[PDB]
Amino acid sequence: RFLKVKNWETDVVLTDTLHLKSTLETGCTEHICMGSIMLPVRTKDQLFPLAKEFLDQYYSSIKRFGSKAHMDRLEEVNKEIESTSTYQLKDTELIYGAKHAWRNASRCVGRIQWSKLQVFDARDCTTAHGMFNYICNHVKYATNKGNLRSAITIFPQRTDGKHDFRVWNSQLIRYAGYKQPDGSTLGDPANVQFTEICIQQGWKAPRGRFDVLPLLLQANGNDPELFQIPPELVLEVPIRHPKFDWFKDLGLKWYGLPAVSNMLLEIGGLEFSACPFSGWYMGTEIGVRDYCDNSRYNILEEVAKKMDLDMRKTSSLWKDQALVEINIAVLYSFQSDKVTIVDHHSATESFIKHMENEYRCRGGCPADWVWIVPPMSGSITPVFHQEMLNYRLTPSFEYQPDPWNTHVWKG
Amino acid sequence: RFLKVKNWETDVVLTDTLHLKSTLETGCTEHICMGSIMLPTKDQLFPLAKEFLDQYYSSIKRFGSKAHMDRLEEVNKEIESTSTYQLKDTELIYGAKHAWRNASRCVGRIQWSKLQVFDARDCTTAHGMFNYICNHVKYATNKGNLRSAITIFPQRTDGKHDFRVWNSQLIRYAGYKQPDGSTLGDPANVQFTEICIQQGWKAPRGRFDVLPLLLQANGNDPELFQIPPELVLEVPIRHPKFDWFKDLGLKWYGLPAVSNMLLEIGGLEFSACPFSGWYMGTEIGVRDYCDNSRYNILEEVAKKMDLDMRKTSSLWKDQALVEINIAVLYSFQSDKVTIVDHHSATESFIKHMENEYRCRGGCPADWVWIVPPMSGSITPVFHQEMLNYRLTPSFEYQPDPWNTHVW
Ligand code: HEM
Ligand code: HEM
Ligand SMILES: Cc1cc(N)nc(CCc2cncc(N3CCN(C)CC3)c2)c1
Ligand SMILES: Cc1cc(N)nc(CCc2cncc(N3CCN(C)CC3)c2)c1
Ligand SMILES: C[C@H](O)[C@H](O)[C@H]1CNc2nc(N)[nH]c(=O)c2N1
Ligand SMILES: C[C@H](O)[C@H](O)[C@H]1CNc2nc(N)[nH]c(=O)c2N1
Ligand SMILES: [Zn+2]
Repeated sequence: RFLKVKNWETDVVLTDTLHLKSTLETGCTEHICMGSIMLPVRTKDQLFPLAKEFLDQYYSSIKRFGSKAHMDRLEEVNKEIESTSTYQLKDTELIYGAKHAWRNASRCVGRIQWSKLQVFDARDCTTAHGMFNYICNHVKYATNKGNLRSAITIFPQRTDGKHDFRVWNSQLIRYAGYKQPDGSTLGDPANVQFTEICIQQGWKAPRGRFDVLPLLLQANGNDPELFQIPPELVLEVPIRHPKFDWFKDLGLKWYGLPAVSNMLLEIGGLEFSACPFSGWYMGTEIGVRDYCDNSRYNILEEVAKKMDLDMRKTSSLWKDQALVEINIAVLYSFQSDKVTIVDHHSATESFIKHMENEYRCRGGCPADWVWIVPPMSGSITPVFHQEMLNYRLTPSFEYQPDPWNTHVWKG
Repeated sequence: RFLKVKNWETDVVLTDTLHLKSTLETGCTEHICMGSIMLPTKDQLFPLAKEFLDQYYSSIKRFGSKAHMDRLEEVNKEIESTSTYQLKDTELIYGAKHAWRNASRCVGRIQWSKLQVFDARDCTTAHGMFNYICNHVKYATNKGNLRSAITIFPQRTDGKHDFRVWNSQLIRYAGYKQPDGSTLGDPANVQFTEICIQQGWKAPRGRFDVLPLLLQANGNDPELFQIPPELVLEVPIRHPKFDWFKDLGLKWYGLPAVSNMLLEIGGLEFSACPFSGWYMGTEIGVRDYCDNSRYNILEEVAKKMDLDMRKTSSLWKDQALVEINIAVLYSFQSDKVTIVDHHSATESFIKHMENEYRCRGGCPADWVWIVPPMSGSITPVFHQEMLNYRLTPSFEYQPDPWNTHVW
């Protein structure tokens, strides 16, 4: 079966065959499309074909398909599964696996970089203290004094689902949010609930607008423990504007390291429930979403005031005007401080080239248009005009429930 | 099977039950989502009729009435005898309004019940069509105070006698290929323009030549008509702050009028059914003016603003984009021609959604089309989960007639 995608700007037509290797569900049916929907303990039974599927892909990739090495490995994994109900990946397989989960991540526009991923094997970790040490090392390596390097740290896989390793933070670095008794919010409104948890767990909150949250780390299904990332490891960028001298006085700054820590990495049927990964920011994540969402720092008004735009009617587009300036400032600031960042034009242009390369060499590139198109200026970027097919390949990154909702407290 | 949609900005959750009346297909499967893809007898006919007549009679609190049963009976008889049937005026109007109501890619559906329906089913010739279309244009335009309208020509019979408006929209600008290798006018309309010339149009070869109508009646060959220039309201584009903006020589037409779609009501197909409302500014200022494959004016404007165009990261493109969209809105407002900005329009649609969930149990919506082409996430629709499904009556895409026409 063949599927075609068309770019409506260039009339370039691509043919997808890769989707034939798709696995899990989309959430859609012939009767309904759930394209804009944000969200959607394993037996040996289901486990061996998943292991075998993965190992076949791995051995194909190194051009050793059907080799004695391939066959021995299947044999080895098979026995280990029937003996122990699970199996351990070789280091090479883990690395291949982690890289491919990123390659497969249909919501990630940064995938041109997928083969350059530093994989830190933390499968020997046994305690929250050990997790903390690993994560510190990841932060320091990835930050690299502003010259950011993509990395992922992989903690031990799930066993019976009662000994899960989890990073409770949604991201390694985020700012605290505090609800005031008057209903106003200080800091990042999105993080109010998680901040309360941290506080309950013993965190002494400074209660400012940009307090870096402590790590809340769970090893082996035990109660999570709090750790503060050494401040000297947390790289931050004061936000200023190249033309507007008043922008610095807004008091804005942001952290340089975007690092997702709440997702589950599936490789060959195995589940890695703690697998924090990091790259570098695309400007709009901070400038559009973090700063300008009504549910976040929500600075559009203050900025527009300082620009003295006509704010009495939306049709003056004062919001769009301020939005652009804020995004210029974020890009300006990061560049001036020599902290790796990419603008939405560069990143989408590079994604289109990555995508075409993937079609040519791989027969497809699953992509979620809803997430790929940037949250400002969508149609002046090339991805807007690009038809995409969304499907799910493994290895993959999956959502998982938030740990505070499922954890059995030991006390 | 009962589905929830969440707004991630407001945490409001809505429960959709209306999707369980979905009929047509999405293109999606359990293995693959095609959400970003632009394009897709007597026995077949009566259940479709019944489905529609049932929803019609339900809408007027008369479900299971004798008038309901009698109508159903009459239609069944008429299909058995004639192989088709004719809609009552009331049914035609209900159907057209609901086709709009069901248009999942339309952000402007809060206006759906306020639609003027012109019944043009008595039309027999292309001259008749031209007259009806002029009248539509004049009514809809209303000296700048736009009113939504649809004109509905005779329904398909054996498919050999289709009425078609060959133009994709009632009002558009010609496109010509230059010996300079470049393109003059609207690049998207080169092919259609050549067909007009081929069919005898004397082209002015300007940058904003309003295309003639190419009208096909009763499956006959399409004929050419020029819309009376005085009925085509256009708006010169200026900026409230940049005096030089007027010098780009830009204008656009006030009436957005889609003319290439198929209206399906109760199994009947109306292949010629031009409809119109009023513009959302981004349509002109983002897509028409700034698409690289359209008028593509970003660089020209940017230079006039003297932005640093050396590096993408100065966001000069985004800056020019905003000003271009400011000028469009300002120009229409100044000339008192109805227009709506994307903030206002998307805010309206969120209200409409909540109404539809509250009173109908859902609202089919295509997020990919509903979210505006600029400033997506500072509009409320960005943060609104939407379920996309196909309800009938419906507007459907159909094959361009030049690939179909047996000349
Ligand atoms: C190196 C430069 C990278 C760039 C510029 C980039 C860009 C982005 C952006 C803008 C998003 C959307 C984020 C949001 O809206 O919340 C995203 C999502 C995502 N990225 Fe990438 N990324 C990079 C690296 C990585 C790496 C190293 C991985 C994994 C190894 C990764 C995996 C993912 C996944 C799984 C998502 C979707 C997560 C979700 O649903 O919340 N990315 N990326
Ligand atoms: C009155 C104010 C209206 C507004 C502000 C509005 C807004 C829009 C916009 C922005 C689009 C996307 C068009 C594009 O990007 O090319 C659209 C599409 C659409 N609209 Fe509405 N519209 C209005 C009236 C109407 C009316 C009166 C009808 C039908 C009677 C209608 C039915 C549709 C349909 C079927 C589409 C999809 C067209 C396509 O697929 O190309 N709209 N509308
Ligand atoms: C690997 C990676 C690269 C990149 N460019 N962005 C990301 C997302 C980073 C990120 C950091 N902090 C917070 C978030 N949140 C913002 C709020 N959003 C709702 C969820 C994601 C996301 C990850
Ligand atoms: C009823 C209606 C209301 C509205 N605001 N917009 C529309 C779209 C109208 C429209 C006018 N001219 C041209 C187009 N084209 C632009 C190019 N695009 C690829 C197809 C649609 C669309 C229709
Ligand atoms: C409801 C909708 O899916 C939601 O707002 C999505 C839209 N696209 C997105 N795209 C990115 N990159 N990140 C997001 O959080 C979202 N949110
Ligand atoms: C490939 C993609 O579907 C295409 O560029 C779409 C995206 N969203 C759109 N949305 C609207 N309203 N109109 C359009 O023409 C498009 N084009
Ligand atoms: Zn879908």
